[PDB]
Amino acid sequence: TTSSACAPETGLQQLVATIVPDEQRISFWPQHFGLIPQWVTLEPRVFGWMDRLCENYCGGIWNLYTLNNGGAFMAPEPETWVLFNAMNGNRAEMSPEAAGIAACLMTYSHHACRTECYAMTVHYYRLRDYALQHPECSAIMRIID
Amino acid sequence: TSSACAPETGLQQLVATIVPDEQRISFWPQHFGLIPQWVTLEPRVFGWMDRLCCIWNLYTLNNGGAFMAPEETWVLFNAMNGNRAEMSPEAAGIAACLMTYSHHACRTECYAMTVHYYRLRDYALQHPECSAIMRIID
Ligand SMILES: [Cl-]
Repeated sequence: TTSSACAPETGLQQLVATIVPDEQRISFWPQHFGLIPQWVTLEPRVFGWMDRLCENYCGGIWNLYTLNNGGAFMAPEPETWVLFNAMNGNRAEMSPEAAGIAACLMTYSHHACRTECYAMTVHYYRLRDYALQHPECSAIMRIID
Repeated sequence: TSSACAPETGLQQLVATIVPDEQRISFWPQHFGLIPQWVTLEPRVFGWMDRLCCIWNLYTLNNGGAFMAPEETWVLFNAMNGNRAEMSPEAAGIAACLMTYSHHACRTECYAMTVHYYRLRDYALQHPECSAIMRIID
């Protein structure tokens, strides 16, 4: 509910993303990220990373999602996009959903290092685990490497 | 010494390094000192080993993690999930630390403790005894 520091489970766990209802959309960022400095800027920062990564036209309609390990992210719904990261020189082709996961990972890791806020670090580890279980894990890990 | 900055993306190769005798005394405050009730972590690890069971060595990890493990195969039992598993004293220590860290994160709502859980957990994932470790903490 609040992306608490307490783990729902330890050990091995099947991770699942669930769309945030339209009713609860507006409360998403403070509810899950409100302990982190500059949380109101995270959504703009994700779109910023997506613009850096996108080779030509990406676009889409973006939704908000929660994870059953306490994580949370934004992406288009689960057509392919080509991304390119200049920091590592890699190109990768992937679904709009996977691209969104990739943009959020980059956002969370960068912002954790800037703020030294462990709550941001935990969001990174939680989404990273979802990426590690994802059918397009190889492409996601390639682009963020 | 412990940073909220996590640079690893894919599955990085992790190494555990024993803490030199000289640096033993400063281990707990250096790695856990910004966490409420950090002085309780050592006795709580000893307690989880008592519960699960069997000198301790202190270790640091190259992802910023840290743990301790005692120095044969032991049989552990966790009443929380009803699982039993055979493993080395090192593996048992890793298991005891993972339970201590996860529980203290819930107790304190301190995210640095959650990060310690993840960092040690990733070492367990690449450990030869991953299956036994993950089973006992399921
Ligand atoms: Cl499996």
